[PDB]
Amino acid sequence: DDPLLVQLPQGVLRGRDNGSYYSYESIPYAEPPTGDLRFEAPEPYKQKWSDIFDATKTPVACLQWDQFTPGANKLVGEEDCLTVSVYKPKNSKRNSFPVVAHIHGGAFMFGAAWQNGHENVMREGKFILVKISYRLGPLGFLSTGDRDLPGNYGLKDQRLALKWIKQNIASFGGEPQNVLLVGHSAGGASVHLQMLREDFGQLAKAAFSFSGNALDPWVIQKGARERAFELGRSVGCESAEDSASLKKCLKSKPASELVTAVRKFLIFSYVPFAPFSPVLEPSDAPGAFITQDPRDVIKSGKFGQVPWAVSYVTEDGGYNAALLLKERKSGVVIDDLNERWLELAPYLLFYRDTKTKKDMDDYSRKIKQEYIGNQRFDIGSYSELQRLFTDILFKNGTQESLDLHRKYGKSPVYAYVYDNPAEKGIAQVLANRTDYDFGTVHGDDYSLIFENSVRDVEMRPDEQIISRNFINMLADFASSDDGSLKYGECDFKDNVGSEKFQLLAIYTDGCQNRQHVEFP
Repeated sequence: DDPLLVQLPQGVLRGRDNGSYYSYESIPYAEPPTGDLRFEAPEPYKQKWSDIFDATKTPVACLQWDQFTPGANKLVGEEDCLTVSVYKPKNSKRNSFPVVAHIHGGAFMFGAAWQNGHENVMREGKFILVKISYRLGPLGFLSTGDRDLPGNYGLKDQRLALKWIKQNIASFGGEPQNVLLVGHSAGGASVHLQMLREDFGQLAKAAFSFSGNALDPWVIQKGARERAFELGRSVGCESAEDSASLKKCLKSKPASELVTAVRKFLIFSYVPFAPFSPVLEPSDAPGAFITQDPRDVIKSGKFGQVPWAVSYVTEDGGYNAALLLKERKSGVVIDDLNERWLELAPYLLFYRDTKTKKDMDDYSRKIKQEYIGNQRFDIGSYSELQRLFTDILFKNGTQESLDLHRKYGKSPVYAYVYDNPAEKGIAQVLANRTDYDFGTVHGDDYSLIFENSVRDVEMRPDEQIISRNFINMLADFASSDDGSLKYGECDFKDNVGSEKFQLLAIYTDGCQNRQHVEFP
C-alpha cells in the first residue's frame, strides 16, 4: 500500500488500484454544508483522522433536481457532498505529473463528478485529474441580493477546492505549479469566473472553458431575490418578509424539500434551465465571490492573467432547443411557440430579468424576424431556431469574452469552434428521437475527453484521433512554460494584437486557423 496510501494534514487515506491508474475518491475538502452551514460559505475541513481514511468510494452527487433523471421525481444526490477525487496514472517509470482540475457542468443545477468519465484521460496517462464537487441549485446559488443571503456558494466551494489542490496535490505526485483548470458548460462558466479573481494565478497556471463562459446570459443572472422568496412560498415559508427570516425558515426545512421545490420554477419541461445561478454580490458581504459585472472586471485588468482558451461547437444550442422537437400526441412541442413565443422566449434565452416587458417583447419580435423571418415554428424552421439558441446561449458570449480579453488583458487568449457531429448526443435525449440530424451539439467535443453515457460507448475512428488530440492539447497546456497552445498539428493563434478574431476550426479530419470580423 505504498502507492495506495497518501499523507494529508488530517492523516492518511487509502486509495484503489484500478489497473492502469490509482484513484483516491470522496476526499472531503470542507465541513458538510448541512444544518446551520446551509446557505453559508464552505468551512475548511477540520476533522482529524485516527484511522486510515477509506478513499475508495465514488464521489456522491450533490443533492439536485436532475434534468436527465427521468420520471416525475428528479431528486438525486446528497447534501453532504463537498469532495475532491484524484485520479493518477499508474506508471513504473513516472511518478510526477501535471494536474488537470475539473469542474463538472450541468447548468449550476445538476450534474456530477462521476458522470464525467476519467477512463480516456487515464488511458492516455499524461496528467493527474482532480474532479471537484460543489453545491448546486438553490443549495449552491440561492440569493436575496443582500449580505444575509448573497449567493454563489457553489463558486466558493470550487475556489476552496482549488486551494486544497494547491496545498495537497503534491502528496499525490501532482505538480501544484502546473495546474490547468478545465470545465464544460456551467463548468466552463465557473472556470472563467474563478479566473476573474485577481489572485487566480496563485491557484492555477492556465484555464480552459468549453462551451461556457462568464458572459453567457444563463450564468450571471438578475432576478434571484424574487426567486428566493418564491422558493420560500413553495416550502411553507410565506411569512418571511426579509432575507434573515427567509434564511432561518429555509434552514428549518429538509434539504430534499428545498431541492424538490425547484420543479415549481420549471414552466415548460426543464425551462428555464438555470433558475438558480451565479449572481453579483453586494459590496458589504465579506468574502463575496464576485461584486462587479465580469465585463468591468476584464476591462480593469484586475484578474488572473493566465493563458485562457474558450470554445464552442457549431450547433451548441442543441442544448436545449432540441426539447422543442420532442413529439407528443397533439403534435410537436415547437408548434406551441407559434402562440407562446412572447411568453417563453425570455425564459428560453435568459432576458426575462434584464429588460422591461416592452423591451422584452420588442426583442422577442426582433430576433424571431432576423432568424426565422416569416416562417412558422415547425420542424422545417427548427434549424434556424437552434442557430438562435446557439448564438444567444453560447456563441455571442464566447465572442464578447474573447473581445474583452484580447483588448484589456496581456495574457494569451485562444479559441476554437468544433464542427463534427457525433452519432448521438444530448439532442437525441432532449428530443427523444433519432430521425433528425441536429449537427454538432453541446458536449459532442467534451465527451471525447471525459466519456459519458450520453454518447456512444464506442468512438468512431476519427473521434479516437480527435479525443487523443484534445487530451494531449490539455496535457501540453498544463506543462507549458510560455502559455502556448496546440491542437494536433495546429498551434492556436493568440488573439491579443490581431484586428480580426483568431478562431481555430476543428473538424473531422483536420483543423485550421481562421480569421473573422465576427464569429461565423
